[PDB]
Amino acid sequence: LTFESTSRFAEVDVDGPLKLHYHEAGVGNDQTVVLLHGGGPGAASWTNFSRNIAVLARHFHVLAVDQPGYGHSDKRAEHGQFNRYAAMALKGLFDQLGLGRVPLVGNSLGGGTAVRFALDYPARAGRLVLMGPGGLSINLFAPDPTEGVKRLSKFSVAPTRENLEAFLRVMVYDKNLITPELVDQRFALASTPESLTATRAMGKSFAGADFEAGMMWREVYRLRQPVLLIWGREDRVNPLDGALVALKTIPRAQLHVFGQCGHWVQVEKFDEFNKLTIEFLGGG
Amino acid sequence: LTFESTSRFAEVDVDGPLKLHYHEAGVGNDQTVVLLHGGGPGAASWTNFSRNIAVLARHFHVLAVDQPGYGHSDKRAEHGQFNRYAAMALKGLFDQLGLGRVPLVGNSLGGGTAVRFALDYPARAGRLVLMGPGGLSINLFAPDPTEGVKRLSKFSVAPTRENLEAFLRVMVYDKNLITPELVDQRFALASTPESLTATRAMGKSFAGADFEAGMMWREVYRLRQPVLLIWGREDRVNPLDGALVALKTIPRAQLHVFGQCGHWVQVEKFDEFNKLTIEFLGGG
Amino acid sequence: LTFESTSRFAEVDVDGPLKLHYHEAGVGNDQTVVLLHGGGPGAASWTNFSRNIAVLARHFHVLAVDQPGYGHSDKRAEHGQFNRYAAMALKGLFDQLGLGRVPLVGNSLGGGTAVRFALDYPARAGRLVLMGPGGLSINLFAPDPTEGVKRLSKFSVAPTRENLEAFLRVMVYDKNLITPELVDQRFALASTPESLTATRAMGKSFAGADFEAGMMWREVYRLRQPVLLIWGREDRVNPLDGALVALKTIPRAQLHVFGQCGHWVQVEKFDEFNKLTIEFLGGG
Amino acid sequence: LTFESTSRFAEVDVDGPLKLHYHEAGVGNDQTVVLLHGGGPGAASWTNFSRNIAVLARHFHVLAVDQPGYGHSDKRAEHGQFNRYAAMALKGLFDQLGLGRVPLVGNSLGGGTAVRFALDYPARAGRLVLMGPGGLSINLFAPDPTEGVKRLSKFSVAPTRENLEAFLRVMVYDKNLITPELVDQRFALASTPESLTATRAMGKSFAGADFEAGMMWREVYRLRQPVLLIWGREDRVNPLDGALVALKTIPRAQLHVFGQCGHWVQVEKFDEFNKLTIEFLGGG
Repeated sequence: LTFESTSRFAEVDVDGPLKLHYHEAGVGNDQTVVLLHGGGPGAASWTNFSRNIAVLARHFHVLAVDQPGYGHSDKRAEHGQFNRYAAMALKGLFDQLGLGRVPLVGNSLGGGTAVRFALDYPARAGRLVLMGPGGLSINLFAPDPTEGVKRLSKFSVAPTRENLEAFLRVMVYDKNLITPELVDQRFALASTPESLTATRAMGKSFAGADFEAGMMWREVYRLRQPVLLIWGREDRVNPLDGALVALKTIPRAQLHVFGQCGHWVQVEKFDEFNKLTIEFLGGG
Repeated sequence: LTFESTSRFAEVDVDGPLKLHYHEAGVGNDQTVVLLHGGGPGAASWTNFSRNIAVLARHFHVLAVDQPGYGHSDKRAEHGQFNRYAAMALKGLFDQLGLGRVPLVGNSLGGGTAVRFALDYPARAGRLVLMGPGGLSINLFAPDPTEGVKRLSKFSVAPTRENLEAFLRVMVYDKNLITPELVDQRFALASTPESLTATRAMGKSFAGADFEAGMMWREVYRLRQPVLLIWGREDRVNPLDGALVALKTIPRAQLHVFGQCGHWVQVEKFDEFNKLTIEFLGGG
Repeated sequence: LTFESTSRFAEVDVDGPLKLHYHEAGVGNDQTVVLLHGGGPGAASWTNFSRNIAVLARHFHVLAVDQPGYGHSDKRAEHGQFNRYAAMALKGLFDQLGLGRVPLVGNSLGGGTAVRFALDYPARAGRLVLMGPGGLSINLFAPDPTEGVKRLSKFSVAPTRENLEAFLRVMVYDKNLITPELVDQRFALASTPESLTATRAMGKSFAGADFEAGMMWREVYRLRQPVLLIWGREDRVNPLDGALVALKTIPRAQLHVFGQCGHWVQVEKFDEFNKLTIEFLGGG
Repeated sequence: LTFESTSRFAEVDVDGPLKLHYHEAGVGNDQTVVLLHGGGPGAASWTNFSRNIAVLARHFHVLAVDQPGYGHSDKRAEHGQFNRYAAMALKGLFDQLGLGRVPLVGNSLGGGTAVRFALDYPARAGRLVLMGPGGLSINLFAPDPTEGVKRLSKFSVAPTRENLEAFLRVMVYDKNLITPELVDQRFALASTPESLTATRAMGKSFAGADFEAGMMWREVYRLRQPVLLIWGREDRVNPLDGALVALKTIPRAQLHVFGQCGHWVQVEKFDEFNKLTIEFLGGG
């Protein structure tokens, strides 16, 4: 399996034509699962889920979607509440590919998008796996913005290699995962004017009149499906106190917490996450 | 596998001879695991772990021990801090069977015993799996005693079938698990004068000068092994707020929480618990 | 100051005529404050707050209102979501008495009423003091229903003296404040057939399709005034973990917790409660 | 009242002569109270509490002690666990001045000192007021080190004006209280080479084999006096989740949280803090 062999585009109508890049793998398998990546500068599906797609594709028909503003998907300068916008695009894509009810796996921003999809198109989302997700998280103890969110903001105002490395280093518990190569790859994608356009837009997108659509912790008591929340204990972007409203109010919630793990569970605990996800979504 | 085929006794010296009943299964398998049951009136290994022993014995050499005061183990009228007393007996048993370093799985009182064993005989305990455990739990929000602990106390003062059924019903989320048969079986064992002797003794045992040995949440920062905490979200004996000090202070802690699950995870979520335990202890 | 000397009535319109009973004291004091009692059986303004009123009336013009269904207020057999019903009744009373913007003090159900009033009529609510309040409380760790709520439901199905006693005993840390007289007084008021119809009416309302208006933890991020949350550490009805969402999301929140105090803060910490309320509402 | 008019010195014995500087005010007031400042760079009694002292001295005989390593107290290059070292120093001062049992008010490091003093010399500590205290705080949800602790360590490795400014900005909610003057004042006191040796000494002590004496969350169940915990909701050094163990396990605890307040409660909520302290220590 490669970036190139798995690569696909579709066009959907979200207030006009919108190009979506996605990867597709395990076309043999009956059970489709959609993967939505995290929302850090230069993130995309292939790199966010590089320790996961090969393993999951042995069990499931994998659709790993570059959310609008990321990877090879369109990067408009203007859009409404990000997770609602990404959810509309994904819904466009589900209609185009003929999908009915499909489980979703989402990290950080992608977990926000998964939850917003599942609330707006309730019959279309099956079981959710959400790792350190935004939107349904409300940090009952951590003063906002968190150290992770501050570093992301500092990069958007001053997009240097140094500010990106400082942001990546609060993503993980073990700093040695943030290798000179990783930083070079992410910085190369993040620093394009198209990406910085997207990165700005996404910032503004959260502080408007539809901020209510970002407070998904008010709405997840309505989710009827099983939902696996996965968190690193040392997550410094969306800390662990942000799991508590969702775990209480989602009737069929489960929570797994990993000690010695930051915001990137799917990377730092890839094997345990792969096995939780495979088991939770039914072995395929 | 049966109660009778698996049954074993040993004698160990804990301030004088002490008869221990245990079950042994999967004698073919290299990896030994010890199972310690919960501490409710009439609990014993075989019934506490009846949805678990057969599955676990396919992977591991299972030693499911009736703690002192329970099952077919001696029921002395007098003993010190219960978990320390049960830990000394288990340590006696490890020396007798030639065990070195062995993983432990423990529910409620049994989790207390596992943790006290792991602190007092640190080189002798491998990975721990603890479900709704006593001792390391400190209920930061729930006023003590909890509804579960009150019902256990009311039974010890007035040991009727009605008080036992009221206690069993706050053990589980789904009340239909508390069948007329289950109540009859547990009540028959719980109501013997030997058992009520044990049940009284165990009460007194916690409120002495060595109450510090029961506050294991002060000492688990010293545990060096991986530790899987498993909780039901609706546990009304040792509520979920009681997981927080252990999850924070145990360096290699993990936490799994099941929605729609009470104090008896190994029963109400038997399949998910069996698979967590098998995976966490290395597949065997 | 007596029940009779302070006793007042006003007729307001909520789907027709509605008789409201209230107590008035400290007439001529510059600052008016409205007290709203809790939802326990036979609860009323004068029994809930009798001692606190004499003290607050030294500083404030106190209006202590019997909520619809309680004390000498109308006890209809049916109504919508209680807190919006009680808040409309209260709005009627504010309009009739020409009250502008007034601080509100509420215990349990009355705290929810105060909050629903402060969200629906924002310009009419001043500073809020909420003791162990309903509606904006969401027990993130305590399984629902709590011990206190279960003993309230039990009384409501089997309205005996002995079930009322069981309920009152989990309102307080010091069970000696539950005198044979207090039981007799409250049993007398709770067991009249109109009060019984008012508690059967309360049943259907909280269990009915207008439940979202009860979930004010979703809404209190709109409150613009200072809010003082007051909690007994040992509250067994609305436990301390229910404070966390309101404390996080109300911009100008404060929380005060008293050790060795149940749900009835205004009784068990009488002095410290009066002094907090007086200082927080401005000394008068 | 001035630095010079209130300034006092006393020589006490802790592994030899130790010069302690303190401030005294409100001489002749019946009730003595000891204030203990925080551990930030260039922290001292008079800078930490200057405004609060004038107010508390209207009611109390105030002794505001510079802890060893700070202000004008001796700045040794080495010592044991700081809080037991500072508490022994304090015991020396209480013995020299013939103080019996005295209430203590402590911020951050000084709160830990107050607690260690109250556990080791139980008959000499009265009521405690602890603002965002160290030692008895255990951040159950915040990964350690916190943002505040990291900026303190950074200053300590690279003692520039700009690193001190970064530290002070995460002490407060309103970053405008961090004046160019405050920076200049604190940089002046923090950057003297003896203060530098005192912070390098502080390093080795907290990171050394005497760390268990620092973990007072394990011990505060022994405190028999009333304890008032005071917290800024937005505390980025010792965040609000660190209050929970002390609030649960101190029998006569109270907690007060202020919204829109950082770690420096005594500055950012000056009035409400003075009034709580005055009321709680008995009005004087």
